Amino acid sequence: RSTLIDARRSEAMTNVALEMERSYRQYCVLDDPTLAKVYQSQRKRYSDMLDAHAGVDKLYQALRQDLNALAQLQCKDSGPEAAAAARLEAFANANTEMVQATRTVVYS
Repeated sequence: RSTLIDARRSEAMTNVALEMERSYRQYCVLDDPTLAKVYQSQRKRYSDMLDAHAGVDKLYQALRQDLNALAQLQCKDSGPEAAAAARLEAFANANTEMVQATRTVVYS
């Protein structure tokens, strides 16, 4: 079932995930509504790829929850809120796990 198109998608998801965290920390510094729109656009782009990544589970469910928990931008003293920052970190590690898991199933 899984082809390298699913591998390219895991690539692109982690790329958008880091772009999400970049926009999040940029927004908390500058407090600009346009950056918020970009962040939700990137979050929406990640959501769409996760849907296309359905199948290919535990790791899938956790990625969807982190995506939902990151829906609102909470800032505190020019940085993300502590709970928001912990979610961003967890979301990035689940994405790393997703790349590993995806790459084993596309070739074994």
